Amino acid sequence: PYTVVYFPVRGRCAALRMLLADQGQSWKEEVVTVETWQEGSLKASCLYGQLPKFQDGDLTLYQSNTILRHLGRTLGLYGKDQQEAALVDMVNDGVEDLRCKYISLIYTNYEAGKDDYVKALPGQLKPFETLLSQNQGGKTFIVGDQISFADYNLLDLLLIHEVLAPGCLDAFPLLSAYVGRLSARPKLKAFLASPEYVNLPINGNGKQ
Amino acid sequence: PYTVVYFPVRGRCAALRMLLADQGQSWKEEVVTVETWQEGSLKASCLYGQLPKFQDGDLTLYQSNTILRHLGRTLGLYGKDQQEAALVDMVNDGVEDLRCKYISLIYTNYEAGKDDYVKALPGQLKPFETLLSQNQGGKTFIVGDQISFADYNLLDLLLIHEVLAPGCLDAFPLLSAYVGRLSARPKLKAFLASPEYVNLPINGNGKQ
Ligand SMILES: C=C(CC)C(=O)c1ccc(OCC(=O)O)c(Cl)c1Cl
Ligand SMILES: C=C(CC)C(=O)c1ccc(OCC(=O)O)c(Cl)c1Cl
Repeated sequence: PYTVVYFPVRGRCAALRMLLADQGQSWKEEVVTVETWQEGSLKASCLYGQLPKFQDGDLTLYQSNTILRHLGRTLGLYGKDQQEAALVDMVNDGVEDLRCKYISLIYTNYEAGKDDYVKALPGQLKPFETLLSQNQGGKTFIVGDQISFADYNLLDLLLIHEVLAPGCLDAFPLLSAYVGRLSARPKLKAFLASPEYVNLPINGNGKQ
Repeated sequence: PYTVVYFPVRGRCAALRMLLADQGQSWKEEVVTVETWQEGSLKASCLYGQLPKFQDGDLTLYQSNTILRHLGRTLGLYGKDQQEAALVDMVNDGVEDLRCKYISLIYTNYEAGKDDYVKALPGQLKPFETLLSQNQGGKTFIVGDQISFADYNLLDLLLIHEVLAPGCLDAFPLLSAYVGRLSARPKLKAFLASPEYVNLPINGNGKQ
């Protein structure tokens, strides 16, 4: 089945967990404590010396986006054709780019950079509002009329930014409605409300 | 029916150009000068305000990795099955991570950071040598027995690092042989030796 090996935080596993939950998939959580990680052996066995580590049978994967694409590919959440698949990648790449800036702020310089980051936020979110407006008026998903792995990753990105900058989605009606709509999906709603998700910190350094 | 819109540098288009050339594909180059870019209109029309922009018929793509995955998917350079496809993604994600560090060094802190970067390089290259050793003794490609988009991206990464740190591949026999081998592919060899590639700077700020 599936096993996700990660630190006791949402971080880069939040999106893939939402995907698994919403798709009614069963998985195992292997929690890595800071003490275990600092021991060194685990880190050394990780391909790029990082987590998450993912196991699907005897297939061992590293890199959050590789895991998302793998699940999207095997679970049929990667567009209806090659054209949609490319657009899904384009959205995910954009989500990844903003995620990198977010992580840099959180772990590198939260105190000094928070204000500039928040001022620049609207410009960073606009592309996703635009994509939504060009797809069935933003009434369905980020790409096409079926959910994709990019939806889960984008949803997570939006959720964590609302925590960082409450109200950042007020200027974007499509993204706002999108978050509410996806968050309302039965299995996803149940997961997002569960202790498994709720009692885990977004990040590892206590900042959000 | 392919069109690459980019600045007059190799940068993030080097790998996809190598792919197109080696696969015997025809494409058009739309060069964007710094003056044109600074005018603002083009940038504003780009999804994430960045290049490269790619056109395949009426499909317009942004993000170098989206373009690579699109071409890999449509040209059959994405593994023989889902398992290999995941491995290809894992390699490409790793290449992207090192590329980001490389770009950061080149554009934001070349002078002061070059030494630390080069010292850390072997550790960054090791994962790729390891992947190679686990696949047919590193005699074929990075994943499986057929070329993938990840090979072109990794090859580019290796080539630009040889320029940055001559001899960095001396400690990695599989990667060294890999570079020589792939660079020897007829169409790729011809392209790499052509003015089209040779007369373009690796980066935009004159550093390499
Ligand atoms: C070092 C840590 C404890 C083992 C830590 O707190 C930490 C640092 C960076 C991180 O992500 C970085 C990313 O790029 O996602 C994460 Cl997820 C954690 Cl938990
Ligand atoms: C600003 C420039 C001229 C229009 C410039 O020189 C420049 C800066 C960053 C770049 O890549 C960044 C990357 O992330 O790939 C590139 Cl490819 C260029 Cl040409």
